[PDB]
Amino acid sequence: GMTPEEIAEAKRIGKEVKERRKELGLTQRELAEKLGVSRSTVSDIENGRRLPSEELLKKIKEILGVG
DNA sequence: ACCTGACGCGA
DNA sequence: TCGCGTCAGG
DNA sequence: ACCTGACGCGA
DNA sequence: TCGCGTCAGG
Repeated sequence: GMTPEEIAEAKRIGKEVKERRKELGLTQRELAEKLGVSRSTVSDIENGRRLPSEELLKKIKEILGVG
């Protein structure tokens, strides 16, 4: 499974993503359109259940500024 | 949150 | 190839 | 104030 | 997709 530190980063990114999405008044569906991914994938990261892959980490910082 | 098709990697 | 875990959209 | 169709998000 | 909570007009 994931390393204890991997879990931590999961929670970190997701919490940051959610907070930046509320400031941009975005829905998960809308943010997923921006991030070029599924709305379910948004909730997955947003709940620290899965670390973003390489393609999405690049987009997360591009769209939200979180890296 | 759970069901399922598909990719990543080997007590 | 065979087999579970995981990644992804629905 | 309550009934109901529809959107937001996952102990 | 499935399922409750909530948002909205009636």
